[PDB]
Amino acid sequence: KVFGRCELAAAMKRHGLDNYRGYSLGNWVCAAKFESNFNTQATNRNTDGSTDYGILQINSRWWCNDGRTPGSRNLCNIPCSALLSSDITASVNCAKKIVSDGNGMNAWVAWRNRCKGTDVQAWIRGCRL
Ligand SMILES: [Cl-]
Ligand code: NA
Repeated sequence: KVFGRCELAAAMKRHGLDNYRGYSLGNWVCAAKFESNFNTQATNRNTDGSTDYGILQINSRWWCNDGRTPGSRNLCNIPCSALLSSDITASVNCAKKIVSDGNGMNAWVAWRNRCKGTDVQAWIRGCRL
């Protein structure tokens, strides 16, 4: 599923992301835009052999099991394919674990490089929330 900007904002808000660990909704929408272009089916392979999955590009090195990343952990306790669903519940629940691990949203490279320190409220402007 390819989300619309406001459709995703509303989905994330419903799932408890707004101001989660101090990160306003705009941060999450901005991260999703630049990680996956709002596409739940996005995958990208990393140099180390791990793969990033879904709307928030969650890494199989630490967070999910894809059966092909030797010596990796499965901290969210889910198959990586679950992160590709049109239902974002699994991705959000896992993101909550990631953002709580001490490094905040810096875990997401595109958030650090393209959202951090910008006017992120612009990403939810106009939306009915
Ligand atoms: Cl933080
Ligand atoms: Na893994």
